[PDB]
Amino acid sequence: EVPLPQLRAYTVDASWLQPMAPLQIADHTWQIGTEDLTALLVQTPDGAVLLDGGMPQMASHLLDNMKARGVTPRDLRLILLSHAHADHAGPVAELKRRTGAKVAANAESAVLLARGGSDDLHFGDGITYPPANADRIVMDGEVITVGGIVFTAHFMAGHTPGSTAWTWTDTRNGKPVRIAYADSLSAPGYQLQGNPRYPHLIEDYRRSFATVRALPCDVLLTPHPGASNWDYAAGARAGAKALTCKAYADAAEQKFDGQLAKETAG
Ligand SMILES: O=C(O)c1c(-c2ccccc2)nn(-c2ccccc2)c1C(=O)O
Ligand SMILES: [Zn+2]
Ligand SMILES: [Zn+2]
Repeated sequence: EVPLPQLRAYTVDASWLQPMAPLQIADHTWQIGTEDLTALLVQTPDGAVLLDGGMPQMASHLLDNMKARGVTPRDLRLILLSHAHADHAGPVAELKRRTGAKVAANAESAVLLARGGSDDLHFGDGITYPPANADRIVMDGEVITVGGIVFTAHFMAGHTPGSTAWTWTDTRNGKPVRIAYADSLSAPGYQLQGNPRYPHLIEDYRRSFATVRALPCDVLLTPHPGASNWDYAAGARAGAKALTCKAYADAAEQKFDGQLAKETAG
């Protein structure tokens, strides 16, 4: 006689959980997460912004890296998200408790964050994390400005209903750098065709490929750095092989078409 299985925690490659020192992207923008999960700090004369936090166990490391940059808990004003999965939104509830930060997100991301990633359209209750509340709801194309850095929301539904690309302009050498933080365009283990929980999944991904291709995009970063060919452990050469937004969208679409064909075959 056989009991119900124990709960299984989601495990990840060690590199996803490997702390790294701050890596500078542009004049006010730094990578502060791990070797394989993006967490972007944008530092301004009127406070700081964090774009994603990575996994639940990353909160204290993020705070250490902020302190190393001169950003205190009180100085962190805003958290934005690519999407509200456990591997990017994991420590948001904890960061809100330990800092001044408020969360801005679209309605879809807010609803999923408030459930802590439970009842996911594809993963069910498999990838839960501590729930958090959004403080501000944003619409597509809406701008948020901190210390004169202007963040623009570009909805790119598919990976999650609330998937968002965030764009802003920083500087390097007195010249503008148009940075695009584009969300994931994967469909890990998804049923794509005839999905009752997401009937227009395929059209949404198609529109999202087009949205990504057209972003203002001098430098592309992604929540999993490998997707845009970043190597954060490579120091001075981390971003050398980085894809354009055009090439990232094309590769994602080619992968997606292959997955659709494998699904029809299966
Ligand atoms: O965001 C996702 O849906 C996701 C995850 C994931 C891992 C742990 C918890 C939640 C999601 N892992 N992966 C992943 C990424 C790169 C290589 C292999 C797998 C993804 C993804 O978007 O593909
Ligand atoms: Zn995800
Ligand atoms: Zn992910």
